[PDB]
Amino acid sequence: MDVVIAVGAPLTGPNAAFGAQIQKGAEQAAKDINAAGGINGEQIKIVLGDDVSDPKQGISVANKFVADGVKFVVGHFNSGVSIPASEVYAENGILEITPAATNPVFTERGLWNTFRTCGRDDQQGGIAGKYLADHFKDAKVAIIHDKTPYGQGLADETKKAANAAGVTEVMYEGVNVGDKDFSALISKMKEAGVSIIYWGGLHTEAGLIIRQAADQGLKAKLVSGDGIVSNELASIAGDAVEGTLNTFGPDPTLRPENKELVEKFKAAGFNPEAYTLYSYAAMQAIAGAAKAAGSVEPEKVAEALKKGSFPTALGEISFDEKGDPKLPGYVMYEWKKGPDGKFTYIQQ
Ligand code: PRO
Repeated sequence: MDVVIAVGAPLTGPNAAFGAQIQKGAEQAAKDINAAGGINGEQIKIVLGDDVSDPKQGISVANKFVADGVKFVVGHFNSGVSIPASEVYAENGILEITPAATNPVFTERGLWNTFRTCGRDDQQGGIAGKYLADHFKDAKVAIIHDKTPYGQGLADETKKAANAAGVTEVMYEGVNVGDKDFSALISKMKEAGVSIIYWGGLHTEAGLIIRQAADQGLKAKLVSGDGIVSNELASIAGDAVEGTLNTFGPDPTLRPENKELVEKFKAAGFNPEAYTLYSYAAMQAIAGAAKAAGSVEPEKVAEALKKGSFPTALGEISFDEKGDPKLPGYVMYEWKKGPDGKFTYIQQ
């Protein structure tokens, strides 16, 4: 009997590019695992659900997944979607491994079923806060967030670390996802002499802020996190994106063992950036743990994940008792023109 595995992701809406990363990564992993004989002899069947980065629609997706006999979910992208969806999964025998949801709460509720292949924002905020102090000790910093669990959570963790290392921000403000006119906020930052904008949120608003700041004459560098890692940031921001900084794990597309896999994606017409290989790795973790458990029962795979080590596109993976992965930590990237002439994030 096929093992039914769902991709729950923002396949449409503002984060569609991230949805594609997650979908393409999981689909390719399923194809590769199937060609190798499947999971414990059984083929993987992929089902898709589009959450539109909307917690309400994410809950409808989770219901559809339960009805369809889903056993494992790779997803979701947004913490605000993943946290509520994970309770549906937890109460209905489904293991959820997110490749991108970073808010600490996701693995801090004592749920048997929650795992990640990505980091978490107390870690990320610690790294970013220290960076702010190490490199911009005397800067006037504005901390701005998007009022979501991810965005404000990250901004708050960073504020805490930055404050402890001696940086006191001159502004702390929230904006709404979907707001597009940042003239007033930018003017306020200019008045306050801001030279660094720390952004807790995703690429859409970051891109709008970067573009508008340059147009309005605010000389400030934007520093953000693992929510801005998409070419779409550059498409919105334009050349003003240059010099933007952000935290993210080591770029898995640069790992030598992934050379052939990255070439395969491109031969299929997809640039497998950012979370693509985190999603691929989530699939591999499920397959590895089922192999170790001698079972595809989600509760048994969960136990196996917490015990063993498994080969993935991110490197050898293992998990703590909360379901967080033991992998390389966050590093700082800068936006510059890559070898292909496009602006992208390059590790400093
Ligand atoms: O948890 C979240 O919502 C964001 C999405 C990309 C990185 N973490």
